[PDB]
Amino acid sequence: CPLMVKVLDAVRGSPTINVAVHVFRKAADDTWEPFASGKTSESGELHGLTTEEEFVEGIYKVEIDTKSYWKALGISPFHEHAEVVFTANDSGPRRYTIAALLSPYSYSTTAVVTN
Amino acid sequence: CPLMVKVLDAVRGSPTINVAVHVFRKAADDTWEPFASGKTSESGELHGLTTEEEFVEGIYKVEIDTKSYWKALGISPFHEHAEVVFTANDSGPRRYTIAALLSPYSYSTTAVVTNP
Amino acid sequence: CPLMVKVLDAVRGSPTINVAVHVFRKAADDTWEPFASGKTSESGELHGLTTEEEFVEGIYKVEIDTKSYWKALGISPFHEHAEVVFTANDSGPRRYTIAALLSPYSYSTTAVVTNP
Amino acid sequence: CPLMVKVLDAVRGSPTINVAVHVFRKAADDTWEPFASGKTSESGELHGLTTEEEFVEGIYKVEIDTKSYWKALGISPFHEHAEVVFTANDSGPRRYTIAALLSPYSYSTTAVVTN
Repeated sequence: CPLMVKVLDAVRGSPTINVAVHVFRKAADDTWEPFASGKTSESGELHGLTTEEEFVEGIYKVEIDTKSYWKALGISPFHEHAEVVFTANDSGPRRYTIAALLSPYSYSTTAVVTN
Repeated sequence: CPLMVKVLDAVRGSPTINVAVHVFRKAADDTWEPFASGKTSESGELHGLTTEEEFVEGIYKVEIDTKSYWKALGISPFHEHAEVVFTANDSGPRRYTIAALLSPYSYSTTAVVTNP
Repeated sequence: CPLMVKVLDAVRGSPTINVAVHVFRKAADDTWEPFASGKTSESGELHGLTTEEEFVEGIYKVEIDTKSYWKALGISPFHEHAEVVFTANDSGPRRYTIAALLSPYSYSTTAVVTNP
Repeated sequence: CPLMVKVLDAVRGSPTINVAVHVFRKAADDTWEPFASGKTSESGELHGLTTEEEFVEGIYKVEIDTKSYWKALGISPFHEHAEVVFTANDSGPRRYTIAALLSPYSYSTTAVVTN
């Protein structure tokens, strides 16, 4: 499992359940080609997006549908979505965890990168 | 002054000087069209991007060039940039401050919105 | 003005008005002795806590009353307060801004330090 | 396991290894009585601090020795430590995870509270 996403709710103090996540890779013509997708579990985590064989060097984008989450809770949000863009595997393969912390008018995202 | 951007360095505890910022608006055909650009000053702030007349209701994108900032200091960071996307002025005119706080493997962003 | 405090609400995207702030210094016998206090203004800022003369080298503590802010809006938050502890002026006089960003189950804090 | 602590490094993109953590409970005379302590693992996590029987209602403090961590890495820090103070179990027992994200001049702390 070379890529995993984990999401938390700063208002309720809970994992974010059933939020949509889309992944893209950048093409030779500089457009974004769809690659993988899913929804977060009851623990706020999304596993099984790609394999070591498929996840080659390149530029990748992760898009989290934050607006649909806050609408479902009846709270008014600021952003359309939350986005992370990064270069992968420049020094060999690694395992990547993308962590996001969510509030209606503010978010943070951190990468935890291992061996 | 209806749109302002402010950037800080969380390693040194200081404002971030000469950082590039580009702004786009969503067109009727779903394309991103160039709206404004500039660089941060000594206080880490960028003023005078637009006017109340020009800044109509729509979806806007603010892209901050965080990779060039880190590379100039000898560091290879995680992110390519920091990007913020939002609907503006849908309940009438407002003033917007977009703030960003930077680390090599993390960033946070916050919006302060006031009624002029 | 060598010490300033600024507070924001991350649910509403707005400055936080009338929030209580207390400051203490560590005494030679290891006790905390009261140094200054005040409340935030309409812009969420608190100015004029001390002077360059009075603000000597030492360990300082800033306590922000976040529980009362949330309770006044009908909310029962996680934290009792937000507290920041730091050594000041150990390489000569500097200006300090202490910023805090508030959610019911989370807070972040940042220091901006400049050479006057 | 009613209480666990997890810590991350925003400069290196890694868990924080071997950082000291102390826990206190507030006494009738308003002083802080020492309760439990330990160090974070290779995954940045600290388990086994207390039990359901011992962890009764009250006000608790968690202190993380952030200054010693940054000194060991040769980077100059702002804060003496990072502190979280909270009331526990007011509506019955819960499981509490205290998560902290660390930079030299800035930190955040979030609570994840379950059933």
